[PDB]
Amino acid sequence: ACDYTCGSNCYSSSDVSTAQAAGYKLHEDGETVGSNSYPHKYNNYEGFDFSVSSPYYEWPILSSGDVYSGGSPGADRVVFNENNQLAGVITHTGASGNNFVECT
Ligand SMILES: Nc1nc2c(ncn2[C@@H]2O[C@H](CO)[C@@H](OP(=O)(O)O)[C@H]2O)c(=O)[nH]1
Ligand SMILES: [Ca+2]
Repeated sequence: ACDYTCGSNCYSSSDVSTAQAAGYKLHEDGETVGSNSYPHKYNNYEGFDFSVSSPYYEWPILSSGDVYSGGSPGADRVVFNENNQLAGVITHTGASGNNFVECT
């Protein structure tokens, strides 16, 4: 069973932890990857009720199992905060335009 389901993409807690770790490291070092500069601030315009405090940062999680290193980020993201706490897993899949919905 999937711990997080984003559309047809299936993720386990291990997938999420691995992606989060890579993203948080880049954030700590003040570096970015990709044309859209990840990780970067996630403003939460959607208004999700996260259990952890802001600021939030978004980092792509890939269905391939690889850690994001550039190119297309796909539709899925892991959102973490300043204390490397997981806020949640979100996706563009099933959402209008460039909005997000939570992965179930
Ligand atoms: N939908 C949405 N996009 C946000 C939010 N905060 C920042 N963004 C950015 O606005 C764009 C929405 O797809 C993305 O930028 P990017 O295209 O540079 O990756 C996304 O990172 C937010 O809370 N909601
Ligand atoms: Ca996996």
